[PDB]
Amino acid sequence: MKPDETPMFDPSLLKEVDWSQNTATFSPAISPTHPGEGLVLRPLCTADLNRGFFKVLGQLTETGVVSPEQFMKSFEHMKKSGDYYVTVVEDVTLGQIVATATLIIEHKFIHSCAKRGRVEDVVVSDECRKQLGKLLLSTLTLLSKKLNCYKITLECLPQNVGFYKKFGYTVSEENYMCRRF
Amino acid sequence: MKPDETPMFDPSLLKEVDWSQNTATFSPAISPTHPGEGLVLRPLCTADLNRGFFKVLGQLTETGVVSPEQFMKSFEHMKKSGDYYVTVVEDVTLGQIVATATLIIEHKFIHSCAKRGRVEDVVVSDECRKQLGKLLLSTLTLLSKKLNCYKITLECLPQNVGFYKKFGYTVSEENYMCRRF
Repeated sequence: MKPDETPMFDPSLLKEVDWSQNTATFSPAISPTHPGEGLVLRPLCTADLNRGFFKVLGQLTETGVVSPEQFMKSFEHMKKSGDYYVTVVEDVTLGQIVATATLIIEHKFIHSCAKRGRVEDVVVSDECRKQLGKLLLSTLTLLSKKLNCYKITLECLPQNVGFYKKFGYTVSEENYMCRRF
Repeated sequence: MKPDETPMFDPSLLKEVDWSQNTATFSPAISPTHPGEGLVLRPLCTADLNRGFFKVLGQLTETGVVSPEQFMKSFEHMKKSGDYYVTVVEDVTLGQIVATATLIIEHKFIHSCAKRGRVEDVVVSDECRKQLGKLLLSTLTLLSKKLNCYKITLECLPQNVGFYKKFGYTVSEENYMCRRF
């Protein structure tokens, strides 16, 4: 039970995607396979722990004091389900995570027992203002349409609506309601 | 692999909840244990298939042609995860489902590896205009705060915002964006 290089899902699944079906604009043109010079687009592994993964998460929102056992426990149950796709971009020649986004598969009974996707926890490093945000969002979206998700949704503040539209997301009429404890 | 009376989760988990911590108004006063005359509040079992479960789902939104094997497959993987809580109200003296709502647990790395809840697929039968909607929403919400979810969210159209507020949900500033395929 110690951090290693085991991924959460089959890496080939990211290189397997129909990148011809990309909606976004890329200049210079990049891909899942070749995401940028120095860069690796892959699944999250437990070793990423050391490599700034929380440094990057900590930009988007609170990450408290995270123990190693709690992170591997969380990861293990995420790997176990097959429903989580935490997807990271590492700057290889630094040993540092520079971007993350999560795909989540919800299983449903409606629309003839369809699956649906949720995009969570999207953050690009302060450092890399390298086209990662586009790359992650277009990759994950396309993965969802291949894991036979009928739809995929996400929540985001107004300022970011425009960003998400380049992937063919649109504003729904439905409000988002929350309650903490 | 045939429909039976096995629940998706431990039924005691619904009767276990801190019903004193209820936010909603009930006249006459009902509970998870005693949900109404004739009624049972419990987990979804695969036998529910026969018992109008889709009749009720079909009110909220499309359910296409659903095979038995696809429903048990979906159910099985939902049971397997521990993260799904499809929760049903059956009118016992009819063999009929009259209400459903789903709790879903998302595992995260943020807020020190917290869990969060999602309320999905809320429908009360055309027949029972018996306090079920309140009962389900207050039960599930309370379950979430006990499965150590730091928060719980849902999406809903404007007309239903007021309904959700009696459970201590509130409008977030975040838009809801969708894309189908």
